[PDB]
Amino acid sequence: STRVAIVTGAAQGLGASIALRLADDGLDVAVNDIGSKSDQLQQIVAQIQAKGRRALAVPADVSRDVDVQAMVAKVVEELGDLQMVANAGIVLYQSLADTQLEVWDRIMSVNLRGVMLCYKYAGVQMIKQGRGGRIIAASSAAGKKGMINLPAYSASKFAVRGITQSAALEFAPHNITVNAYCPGGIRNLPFADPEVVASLVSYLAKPEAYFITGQSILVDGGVLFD
Repeated sequence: STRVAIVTGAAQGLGASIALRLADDGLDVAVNDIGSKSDQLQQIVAQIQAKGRRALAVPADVSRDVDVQAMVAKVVEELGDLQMVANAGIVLYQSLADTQLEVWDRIMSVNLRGVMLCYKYAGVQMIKQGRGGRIIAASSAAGKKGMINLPAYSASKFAVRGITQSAALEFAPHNITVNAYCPGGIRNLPFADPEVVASLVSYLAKPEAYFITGQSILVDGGVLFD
């Protein structure tokens, strides 16, 4: 009766810290990233198995409908889905004056479309199981206050909040919460280790966090307030 998590963009940084914290929390974990970080994904898998948990690498492009559907199906087959962390994202700096559609669409394809497809296939699987669930996406400080030279990035992280609130309403009758984290300075502003984001995701993923839904929470050391 062990709960199962998927973490996307989990080869390093925030995603790896979230995956290893959920494993420490007692969850079995499937880690996703792009194919080229397959070796790093295997390292994360071995560290989760060293904690006595079950683990699976699921390389996939989260911007592709078929990839995300197959990724959730492979996790259901292998691990037996209670938490989805839609963490994959890219940051590119490019002014609006200098905006190239291929940068604009690439940011939207991973940061927003990827989140939507993870929200949809996790939700559909959790509705099927009838035991509720936890859906959590990476927003950003840039999703609460737009940033100079990050128009595409800012647009994509505001959009994550919009679909989080819409999804939280749609999935509430099935006892699935949908929340987002908005990190600030993660390694003169405050800065912190990625553990502080893993700590927040860990809390939102818990059974006792069932009454928090549609929320986007700032973990930035008090730079923005909501």
